[PDB]
Amino acid sequence: NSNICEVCNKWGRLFCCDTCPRSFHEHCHIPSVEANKNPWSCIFCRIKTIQERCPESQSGHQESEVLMRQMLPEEQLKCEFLLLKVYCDSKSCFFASEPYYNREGSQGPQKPMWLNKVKTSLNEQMYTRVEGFVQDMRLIFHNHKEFYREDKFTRLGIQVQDIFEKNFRNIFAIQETS
Ligand SMILES: [Zn+2]
Ligand SMILES: [Zn+2]
Ligand SMILES: [Zn+2]
Repeated sequence: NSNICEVCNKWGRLFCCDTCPRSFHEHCHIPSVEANKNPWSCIFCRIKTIQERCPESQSGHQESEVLMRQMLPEEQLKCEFLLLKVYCDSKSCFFASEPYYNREGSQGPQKPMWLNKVKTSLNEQMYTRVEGFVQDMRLIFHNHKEFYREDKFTRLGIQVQDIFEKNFRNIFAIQETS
């Protein structure tokens, strides 16, 4: 197995996947690494299994159909993985914890949002459809773009949004377009 966490790239107290060489800190894995379960398979392996079981799940989909899906176990897992893929980027630090807004010439957003809040919401089964999860995720970046205006720091929102959107199109097998 790897000797660093797959998500944050640090050593420490790591739990090892039994079916691939990845390793995780307890709360870096989403969901948090389970108390028992030998063998244990990580989220990457669980997602791979879904694709393997149903190869046709990789044929192209319309975003609108994806967003209306109810959050049954497989869609819950996919949104957990997509959240995890955003945490995998180091620039996620900027969006992880609860933000505050006091900048001359801007007003804070009406509905602040952050990754740890989305994490909690997923853990508490608060989203009933994929749409709920994706709306909160996109709201993170949209709030950032609006607040930081022409400051170059706005680009961090663009960059982390691009990682979210690429992973969304991959995980949920959105139909490729130009
Ligand atoms: Zn970690
Ligand atoms: Zn694995
Ligand atoms: Zn099938």
